[PDB]
Amino acid sequence: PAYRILKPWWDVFTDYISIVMLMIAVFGGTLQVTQDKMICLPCKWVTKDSCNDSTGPTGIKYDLDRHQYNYVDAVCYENRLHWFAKYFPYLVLLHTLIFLACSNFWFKFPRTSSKLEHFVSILLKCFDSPWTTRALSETGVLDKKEGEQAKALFEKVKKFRTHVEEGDIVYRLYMRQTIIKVIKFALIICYTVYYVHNIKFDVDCTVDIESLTGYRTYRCAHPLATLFKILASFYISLVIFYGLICMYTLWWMLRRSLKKYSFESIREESSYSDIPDVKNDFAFMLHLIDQYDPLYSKRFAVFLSEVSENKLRQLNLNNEWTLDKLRQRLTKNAQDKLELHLFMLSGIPDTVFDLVELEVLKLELIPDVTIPPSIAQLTGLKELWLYHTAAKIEAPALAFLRENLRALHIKFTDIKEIPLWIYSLKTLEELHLTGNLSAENNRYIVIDGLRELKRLKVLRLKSNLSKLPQVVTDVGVHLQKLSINNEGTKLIVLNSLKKMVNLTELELIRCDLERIPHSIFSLHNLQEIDLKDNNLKTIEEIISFQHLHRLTCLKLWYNHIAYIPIQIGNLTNLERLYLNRNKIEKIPTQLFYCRKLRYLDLSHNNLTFLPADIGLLQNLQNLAVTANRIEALPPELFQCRKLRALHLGNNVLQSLPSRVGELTNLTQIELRGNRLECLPVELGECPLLKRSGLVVEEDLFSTLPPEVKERLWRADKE
Amino acid sequence: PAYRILKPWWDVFTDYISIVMLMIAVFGGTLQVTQDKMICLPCKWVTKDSCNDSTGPTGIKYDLDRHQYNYVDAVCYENRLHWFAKYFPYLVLLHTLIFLACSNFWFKFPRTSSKLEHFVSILLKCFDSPWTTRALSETGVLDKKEGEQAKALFEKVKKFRTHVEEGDIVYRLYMRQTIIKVIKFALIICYTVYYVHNIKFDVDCTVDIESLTGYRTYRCAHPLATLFKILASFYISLVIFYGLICMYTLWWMLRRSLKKYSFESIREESSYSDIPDVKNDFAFMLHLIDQYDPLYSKRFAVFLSEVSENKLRQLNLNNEWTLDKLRQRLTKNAQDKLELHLFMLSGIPDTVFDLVELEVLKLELIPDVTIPPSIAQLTGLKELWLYHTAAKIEAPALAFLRENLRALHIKFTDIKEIPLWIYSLKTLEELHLTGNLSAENNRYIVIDGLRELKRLKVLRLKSNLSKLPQVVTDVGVHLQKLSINNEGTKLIVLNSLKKMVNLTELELIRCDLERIPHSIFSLHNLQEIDLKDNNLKTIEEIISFQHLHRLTCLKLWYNHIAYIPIQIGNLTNLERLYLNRNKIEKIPTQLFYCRKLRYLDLSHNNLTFLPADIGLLQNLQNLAVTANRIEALPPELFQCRKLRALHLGNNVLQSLPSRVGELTNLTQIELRGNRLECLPVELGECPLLKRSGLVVEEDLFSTLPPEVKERLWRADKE
Repeated sequence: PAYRILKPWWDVFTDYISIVMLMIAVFGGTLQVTQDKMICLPCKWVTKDSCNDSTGPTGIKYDLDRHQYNYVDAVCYENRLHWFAKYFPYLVLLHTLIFLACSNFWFKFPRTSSKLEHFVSILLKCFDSPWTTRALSETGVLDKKEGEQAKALFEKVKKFRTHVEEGDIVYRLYMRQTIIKVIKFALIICYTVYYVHNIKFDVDCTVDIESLTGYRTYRCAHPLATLFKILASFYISLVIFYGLICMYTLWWMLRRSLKKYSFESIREESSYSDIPDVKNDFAFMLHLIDQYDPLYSKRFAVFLSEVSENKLRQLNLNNEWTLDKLRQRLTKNAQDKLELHLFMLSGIPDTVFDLVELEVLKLELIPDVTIPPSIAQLTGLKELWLYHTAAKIEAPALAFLRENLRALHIKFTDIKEIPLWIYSLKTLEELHLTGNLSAENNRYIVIDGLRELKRLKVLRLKSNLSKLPQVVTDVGVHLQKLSINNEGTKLIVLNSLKKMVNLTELELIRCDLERIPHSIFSLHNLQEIDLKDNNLKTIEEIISFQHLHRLTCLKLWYNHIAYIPIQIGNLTNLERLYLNRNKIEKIPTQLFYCRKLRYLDLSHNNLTFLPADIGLLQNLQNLAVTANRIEALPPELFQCRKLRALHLGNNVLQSLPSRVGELTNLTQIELRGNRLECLPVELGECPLLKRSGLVVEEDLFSTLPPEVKERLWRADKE
Repeated sequence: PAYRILKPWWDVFTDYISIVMLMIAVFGGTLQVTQDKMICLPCKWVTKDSCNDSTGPTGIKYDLDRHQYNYVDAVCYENRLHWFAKYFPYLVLLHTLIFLACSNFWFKFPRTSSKLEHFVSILLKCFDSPWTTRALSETGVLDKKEGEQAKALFEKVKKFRTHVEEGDIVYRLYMRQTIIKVIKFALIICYTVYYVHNIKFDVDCTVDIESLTGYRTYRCAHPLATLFKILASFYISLVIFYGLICMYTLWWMLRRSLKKYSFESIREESSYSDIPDVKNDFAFMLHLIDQYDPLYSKRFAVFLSEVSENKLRQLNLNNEWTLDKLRQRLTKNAQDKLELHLFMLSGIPDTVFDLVELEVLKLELIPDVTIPPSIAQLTGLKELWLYHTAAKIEAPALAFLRENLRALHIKFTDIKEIPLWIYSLKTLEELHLTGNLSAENNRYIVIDGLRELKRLKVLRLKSNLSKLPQVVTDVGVHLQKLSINNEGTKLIVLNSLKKMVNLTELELIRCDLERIPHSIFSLHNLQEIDLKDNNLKTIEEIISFQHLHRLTCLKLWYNHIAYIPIQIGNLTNLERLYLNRNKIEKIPTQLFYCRKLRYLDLSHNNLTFLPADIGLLQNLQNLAVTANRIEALPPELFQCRKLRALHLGNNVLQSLPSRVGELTNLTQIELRGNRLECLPVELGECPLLKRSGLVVEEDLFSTLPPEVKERLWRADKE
């Protein structure tokens, strides 16, 4: 059936003893009801209310009719026969019924019956699940339905365990009913042994009946006395055994503290040490199961272990993300390297470590992930991005990283979630800290270990830092690229950059400087300068940039500057100048003294006209003047032949010179938003020009001869 | 079974008490039928109808044979034995049957039996459904069959709830049967305790039998009197326990108002506060289940919460609106970018945010729309359309929109139903308000937050403005394209356009101007101006538009202007001129002085003829003369070769000049509605001519020679 596992050997022994006692009770009751007469005979001679018992023999004449004998039998039976001899079977029946009631009370009381049914259903479901079979076998691939069933079983087992530990009702009812059984056995044995000698075959009744029969005392015989006596002896022996069993049950329930379950055997033998001991009302059920069969408890033990749940989740992720299905999700970043980005995953699948070709791994919002040593299988992995991810490392994996790690990007909201092994990677070249290093008024101790990286070359601090850290200044002695994104927070250098003399990039995006630092003049090794959104008003510091012999990538876009300084003519080695999103009205001629410009870009600025000496800069390749008040392009703009990109959008350009055919290198040109009424007929005289190379509105697209349109459409096939 | 959950502990206790009372009844009945004799003996000496009880002892001779004894036994048993002694087992059987019948009445009465069966079936189905398991686990991917089953179960649970709250029948029957049990217990205890003293071993019967026996009174013995007495005491104890249990049931049902279920503990702990209290005949069943097991009620409670229904809708939407369905459902908008339109959907599927190529999102009539942080997964999204939707957005998604959102479209009728985080979108470029911002005696306070967004370029207020809000005046100094549509509502400026200095588009559609405002003159930087449906009468203010040297797209259609002023010739920059749907009798020649017109259109006008100066517009591309009484077309007009479109509908034309054949750039021309009858042959010679461009009547199309029609059709494929 179903509840056979919930009854220990003593319970079934008591059940069978109760059945035998019920048979005794019904046999005695049938005996009494069918015939329990008391055959009484008056005796002539009386010796203190007792019969004296003092040619051929002859019978004794009593002159009593049959009905008088029946009456004296009835009176002597009701009055002078001991109540035990008359009511033994009924007392046995009542005691057996009470024993059965107190044995089955917890099975029938709904408050505990529901809990028992829930526990047995859960135990049966957890006993036969193949996940338990696999876990016991281990002491590769499982079906999705099986994994989902195991996950649901884990969840409901945990919820049931949480719900049950506060009950403490099944154990209380079991203990109370066992106490009732023990005390009932004590009383039954005492009174039955005391009164069993009170039943006998021959009895004497002096019932005081003279006016109806004529004799006072009667010698009476009870035919069932011997049978009732042997039945009482049998019932006494049965109750003795029942009481011994109940005493054993009490001793078992009072010498173990059954509210606490050990659960140590499996966790010390199978090494499943992460199984906490259960509280009251659940240790009792497990003890009962142990008394029935320890294997059920052993198989149910796996569902309470965190290791089992964790490896179940890992197997679920392995099934969900196969190798072929995961190579599909591989993507390429801007740097053209294989990138695997995990988003909102429950963890790191172990199948991702089979991709030897993996090069970039990005982890974003995965909770409490431990990088398994299987990462040692990978070879080409160089970038690891942990955005809001706390990753814990193992010993072989940490050494593998310290040997073969190149890049690391981490974003964090609190310091406590940053890796504690980040400093152990002494070969990391580039680091990207986009968290919030401003702890509780600390001197950036959380990054004080940045000096450990002796091969650190790129820094990407974006943490709203109020000032450049001492540790950063120390580590910048061998730093190639320094990038600070202060998000508009005011930053003060205060003579802190001259320590670094090997920096090549000094990106200062949103540092809110408002002034070009005076220490940047000491970094003659700087080549790329970016000052986006620093609220810079005066940029006359170009008067000191000529000492920097490698200044070639001066970028000053997204700023508020009025007039370009003449000191630009001081510099000569400028290759990429960017001054977009500014308010500049006049373009100086001396700016063109830098004949090495390649990617000059002046777009979204309050410009008015293009100087006619731009042809003097024949090395120009790109020039984007989108969103500017440029009335017309001067012809000298087309003197250059090396120009490639030319973006003139949202500009008031009424006319376009026909000499566009002079430039063969003009690849992409953008003229959307301009006030053009007709297009040059030499626009098609460019061998290298595709559909994406021309960006104009359709309405004016047909004003040119259709032949060049057909040529362009023919060249746009592939 | 199945109804064990519907029987509290008192019900099963009363069932077992009834079983034991039935055992007492059958035992007493078998005793009485098998032997209920009364052994009577006549007594010689009588003292007031009662036996007096006044060498060797000898028996007493009554001279009665056995049959006389049997007769007196029968007579005394029938007449002078108390009816209780004879009929105790039968009364016990009757009471037990009545108790069982009143306990099982509701289970056997079909009217409540069907309701109970349906309720227990629904409760069992909702107990083990994995949807409840997930809901309780949360306090990913769900199978389609499981979701469909959950939706069907939700619907049938709601239907059953609607069906049951009107019943109020099961509770009435339960209360009535408990009252019956209590009153029956009261009567039973009263009469049974009163009459239990009437059963006794020794009785005296004065039965008046003299002619048959010769003795008057008899002393009789009732052998079963003591057994019936102890049985009656046992039955009285059982009835006492039964009555106490019924009293407890009455107290439980009369101090809780079981018609109303609190349902608040789960809804206050699990945050499922949206669970309305159930009414009568359904709260009672929940109370019964709680008395059996609260877990069944807790698991069934999820189907009664609106939150569970909403999240099941969301899950079914995600399972239904698959990634491929949304990918295929993407369209191309008029702006030539990927767009997705959601109409009356219950929510936004999470697979929508998996289309990284999506660029425009349209939402209409989506109630309680929540933007998840997973919208940050989208990257190409640039425009948001919130038509009558109150959008709730979290912090990370709000930052994502603050960084990567270009345009916004919202439709509303009330102030409150617009998002309150609109001003948190810093990078917004376009705004589309199509509501009613005219609140109760306010200076448009709600839109006063527009000063926060300094990056806005396009504003599309449509709220039937009466006075231009001061916020719009202050914010228009950096605005590019302002479109206002009041749907005929009066608009007043009072020097409100002078604040702007850089605006270019001033669409004032249906603003009920009725006169050209005098504040528009200061906006010399305007390039596009439209005054459609503004009830204008005279436009002689062109002399004040000479300050506008960038005005090239003046639009004045859907108005009623008597005549065109001669001041049009003073301007020369007109490129797109519109005076459609007006009543102008003649076009002055000075208007043709502007040679750079390209999209001049005068349709639905009361024109008589066109001056030959129209032939000097060699730069005109599209000209629409539909619904004009132009009897003849000047030959000078056809001399131009830059015409692109000539739309002629509902005009007085009797023939077409043969000089149209010299046109080679004529892309399209329409002659619908005209009473033409002949098509000149030279029309068939044009490098760019297809069937779509030239649409005329089918009958008139057959008048030209066919040898060119076949050639054109052969080139009509591609």
